[PDB]
Amino acid sequence: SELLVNTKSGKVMGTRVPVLSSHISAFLGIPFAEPPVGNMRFRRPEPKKPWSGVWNASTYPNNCQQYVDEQFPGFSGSEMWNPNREMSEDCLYLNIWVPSPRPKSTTVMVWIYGGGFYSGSSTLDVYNGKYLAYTEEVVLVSLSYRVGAFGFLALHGSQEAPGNVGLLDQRMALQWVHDNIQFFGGDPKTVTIFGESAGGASVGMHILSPGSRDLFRRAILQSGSPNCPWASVSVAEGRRRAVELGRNLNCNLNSDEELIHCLREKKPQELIDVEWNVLPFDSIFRFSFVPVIDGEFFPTSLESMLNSGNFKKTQILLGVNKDEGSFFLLYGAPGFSKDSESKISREDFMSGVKLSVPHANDLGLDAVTLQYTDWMDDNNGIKNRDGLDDIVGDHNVICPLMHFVNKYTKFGNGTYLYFFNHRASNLVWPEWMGVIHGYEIEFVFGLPLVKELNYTAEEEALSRRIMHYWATFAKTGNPNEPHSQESKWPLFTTKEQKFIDLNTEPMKVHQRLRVQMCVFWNQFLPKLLNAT
Amino acid sequence: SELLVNTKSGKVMGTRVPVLSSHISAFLGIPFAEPPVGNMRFRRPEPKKPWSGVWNASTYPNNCQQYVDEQFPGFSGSEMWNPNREMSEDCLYLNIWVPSPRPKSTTVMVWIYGGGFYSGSSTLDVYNGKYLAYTEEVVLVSLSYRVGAFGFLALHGSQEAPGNVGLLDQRMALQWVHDNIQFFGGDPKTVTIFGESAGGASVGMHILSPGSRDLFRRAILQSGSPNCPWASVSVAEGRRRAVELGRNLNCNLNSDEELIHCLREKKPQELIDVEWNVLPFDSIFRFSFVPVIDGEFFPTSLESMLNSGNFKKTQILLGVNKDEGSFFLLYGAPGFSKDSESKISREDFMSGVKLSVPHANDLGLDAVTLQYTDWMDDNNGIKNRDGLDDIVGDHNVICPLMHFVNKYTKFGNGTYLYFFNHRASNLVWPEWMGVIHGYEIEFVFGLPLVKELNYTAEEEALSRRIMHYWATFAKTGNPNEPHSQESKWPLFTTKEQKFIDLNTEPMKVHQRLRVQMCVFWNQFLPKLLNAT
Ligand SMILES: *[C@@H]1O[C@H](CO)[C@@H](O)[C@H](O)[C@H]1NC(C)=O
Ligand SMILES: *[C@@H]1O[C@H](CO)[C@@H](O)[C@H](O)[C@H]1NC(C)=O
Ligand SMILES: *[C@@H]1O[C@H](CO)[C@@H](O)[C@H](O)[C@H]1NC(C)=O
Ligand SMILES: *[C@@H]1O[C@H](CO)[C@@H](O)[C@H](O)[C@H]1NC(C)=O
Ligand SMILES: CC(=O)SCC[N+](C)(C)C
Ligand SMILES: CC(=O)SCC[N+](C)(C)C
Ligand SMILES: [Cl-]
Ligand SMILES: [Cl-]
Ligand SMILES: [Cl-]
Ligand SMILES: [Cl-]
Ligand SMILES: [Cl-]
Ligand SMILES: [Cl-]
Ligand SMILES: [Cl-]
Ligand SMILES: [Cl-]
Ligand SMILES: [Cl-]
Ligand SMILES: [Cl-]
Ligand SMILES: [Cl-]
Ligand SMILES: [Cl-]
Ligand SMILES: [Cl-]
Ligand SMILES: [Cl-]
Repeated sequence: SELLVNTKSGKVMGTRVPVLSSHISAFLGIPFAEPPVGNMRFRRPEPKKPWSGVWNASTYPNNCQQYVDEQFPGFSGSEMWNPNREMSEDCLYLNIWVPSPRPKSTTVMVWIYGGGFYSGSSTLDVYNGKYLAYTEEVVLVSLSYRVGAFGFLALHGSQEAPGNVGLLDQRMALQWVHDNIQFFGGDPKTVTIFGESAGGASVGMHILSPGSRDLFRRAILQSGSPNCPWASVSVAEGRRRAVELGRNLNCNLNSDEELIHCLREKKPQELIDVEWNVLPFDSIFRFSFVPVIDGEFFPTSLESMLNSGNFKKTQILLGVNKDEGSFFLLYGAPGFSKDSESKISREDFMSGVKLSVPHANDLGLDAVTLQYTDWMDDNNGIKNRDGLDDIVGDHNVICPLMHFVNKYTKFGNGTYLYFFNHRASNLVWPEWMGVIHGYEIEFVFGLPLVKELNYTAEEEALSRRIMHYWATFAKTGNPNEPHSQESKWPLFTTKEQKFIDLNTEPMKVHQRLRVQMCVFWNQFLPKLLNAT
Repeated sequence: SELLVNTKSGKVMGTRVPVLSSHISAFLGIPFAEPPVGNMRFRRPEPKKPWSGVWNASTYPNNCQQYVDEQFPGFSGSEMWNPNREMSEDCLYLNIWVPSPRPKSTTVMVWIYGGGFYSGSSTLDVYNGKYLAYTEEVVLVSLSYRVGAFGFLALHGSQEAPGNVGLLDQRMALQWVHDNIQFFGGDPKTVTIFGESAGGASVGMHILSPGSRDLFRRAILQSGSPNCPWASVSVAEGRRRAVELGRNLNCNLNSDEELIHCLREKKPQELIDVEWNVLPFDSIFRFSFVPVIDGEFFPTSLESMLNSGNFKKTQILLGVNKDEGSFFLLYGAPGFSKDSESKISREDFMSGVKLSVPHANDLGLDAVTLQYTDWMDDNNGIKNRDGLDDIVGDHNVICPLMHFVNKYTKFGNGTYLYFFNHRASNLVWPEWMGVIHGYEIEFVFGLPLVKELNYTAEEEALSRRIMHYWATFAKTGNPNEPHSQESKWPLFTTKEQKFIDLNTEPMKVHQRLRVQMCVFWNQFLPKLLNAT
């Protein structure tokens, strides 16, 4: 049976799924680790004990315990990202979409979901890999990993809650793929990992961590980089937040042992109810439990690893969206609302700047303000709004990514950079938000090819062009079709620094993405803050 | 006799001079102070003892002892500013151009020459007031004052060389005008003082100093402000330079008395030969002997006087030229030459920045560089050149002036601001230098009306329009002709901050002159340098 596969962990039975007037195989909910429940909470993941009989992989698995966005009840724009299955700590499973007939040794792509390390699900409609697997004929895998305190609580020095376990969950799934994907017709030697925001930062982290490098061939990072200011904390900061979390749950704080024991006796939702209370500052685009620079998963500081070339050298494809910051301003910055144009007063602009650069002294805040203020029209509510939007995106996603791309390219084997600036015609979010964080994903997964979703024909063409870039890159390490007719996406070099726009218009090439602002964030501001 | 005038100092005999197919009276070289020679060198000026008989005021007087520009021997562009008479310490005289027939009580305008306080002459061809006196029918006076060590050596606490004497020379001439101008048909109650660069800074200094306020009605400042970074030094810095000057002349430095005695025994040229050796830093647009904030001529700091409104409240008309810095970059910045386009390398740009902001630490220099660098095209030699040009002009003239105008306007009785950006068609200096420092003067004095000078007809029209703005302002405190047909030069207000362009095109109104860059120089950079 085409739907029956025998793996080293045991046999699994898939299900036939329809896709674009055709069909393919799907193996949903395959376990790759033992349930991290009970006393295994906060601990590293243990490999799934092989099973007897046949595992039913016909339906999606539970989602990991996580905070749920209720900011706009019933609104599809926000709820499309929420868990669409039952939540449980028993959530370590993976999904596989296999072309029909089953391949013998084709390209593999593993998706790592984003969500600021505090949320995320592999089962979202926007992550359904059947379209991509079918259209580009690749084996598409989507993994899962613990988020929130469950996956990143960090009490360095301890073995019950070392930190980064959520990252180890990812690695274990990659290990499972490396060991069993052949049985599904996948080529374990041509695996490409890709993800967005926290997932993109994750991809970069596996590129850096020695213990992950051998498990994949190349990588794609979307709107996320390992060096982002929100993607990691020091061991001391991680410890402070863990203790503070315990303080919120009236725990005994005399020892790690006692703290960990107390937290383990709490129900999942109890940890989630107070998770946001441990942030050090009033801020936006900052999440409580994220990876920790432990000296283990990460040997040394991210920057020193990047400077010395201490990382996997291969090919990478990465990029950003035009308005990465709008979402986080809506949810927390004063003056922004979902149903208004959100024109920002000068006062609110100032408040926003402070929320955006929490680690800044007055001089730093002044530098940022001056850098993003048009002094010939400083009371222009639209410029203030758009200016704040740029500040958040530049600081949190674009400039950190540009720093990563420039450092990696010095030792890498090929870089491809993109700038996604197409706002979908069927977007339910307001116009002022522009090309939102995470809204290139629907194009990467081919949702536009689905007529009932109501995208324009041009948007379907873009989706197909993007899916082919991604799949072709995953297969050859070059997004371009050898001996092709269409325009060529040029390599990004240290000298030329070329990139392309990804939109419904004919491809255009540019150079030095957001260079003026990124010199500010990556060189000047840091010097200023350090000197003061 | 129309050429014979009897003043409180004695009788003077003028000369009839031709001007634009007509004639007027001229009284050249009238003394207003005793010769500051011998033991009077460095001392405050003493009023000229009245004389018996008739003083021959038919020819120009000697020029004060000063450094002479020999950077381009035979070049008119530079030599037109050099002394055109014999130099002597006996140089305290004034010149008067009186309409014919002699008026009874008309508007008076007193010109104060510029030249960085280290040079200048009232007898330059470009300062001939016959055209302005004739065309606008005003009594035009041009004074003189000691420059260099002779007029500004400052050993605060001493009475032999207190400092600011060159400014006192100016005041004495203003006093003389206040007492005797009536005899020449001038109205001592409607005197307007005006000057360019150091002369413009001087005008502002008389507006501030209590001892000068009662001697004039209103003021005009061209490309200069009292608060310019080069226009003054502290008493301690003034003292350091005086001592260092003495050290250069192998003087006894045991006491002010001995230092002053030694300097007085030196020949004029001996002081001038080493004058530039006392500057504290390698720099451009910085002059050795300038006014000193002594607590006497200036009661308190310039900034505190401006904030509290401790200054003469009247009407003022002021402005700047488009490329104030080009001249000083040519003479000292590496990479600039008179006969080349002076395209600047990135290295030379960096060196220039350092020469331009001598009081800056590395962080400050980085701030300036970032502020004026186009990172999408940082090796563009023309942008680098023009960028440096802006840095020098913004820092040394424009932003300081904008700071002054905004502070004065809060307490003043009417402000008129202009931006002069017309490059003369017969300019002998290279094109890259643009609208040079001091090149609006020829238009203020009506040289374009002289056919043999070869200006375009449009340039003659501009000159006449500027001369009428200046003269009309001097007369009424408003440059605009009451019930006029031409466009109106609007008042500059704290809120609107309107100004006009002065060029051969039809008047245009703008707002917030160089606001973006001046917020940098006037608010941000100072904070940065103070915090670091
Ligand atoms: C699980 O597998 C069975 C076949 O053994 C199938 O009938 C069922 O639909 C699958 N999922 C469930 C329990 O609904
Ligand atoms: C990638 O590496 C191969 C050798 O392994 C080399 O020949 C090729 O030029 C490299 N390409 C890039 C873009 O560095
Ligand atoms: C000085 O005045 C006399 C008349 O007494 C005149 O002849 C002469 O030209 C004037 N200047 C000189 C000395 O040339
Ligand atoms: C100038 O002062 C007079 C009173 O002395 C006042 O009436 C007039 O409005 C003032 N004008 C300006 C521009 O301040
Ligand atoms: C980007 C986000 O979803 S903000 C997190 C929710 N919070 C504001 C209630 C803490
Ligand atoms: C602006 C200037 O004339 S520079 C002064 C002359 N120096 C360079 C020889 C000291
Ligand atoms: Cl077998
Ligand atoms: Cl086996
Ligand atoms: Cl479908
Ligand atoms: Cl708090
Ligand atoms: Cl960069
Ligand atoms: Cl949507
Ligand atoms: Cl909408
Ligand atoms: Cl008489
Ligand atoms: Cl008398
Ligand atoms: Cl003439
Ligand atoms: Cl030196
Ligand atoms: Cl200003
Ligand atoms: Cl000239
Ligand atoms: Cl020329």
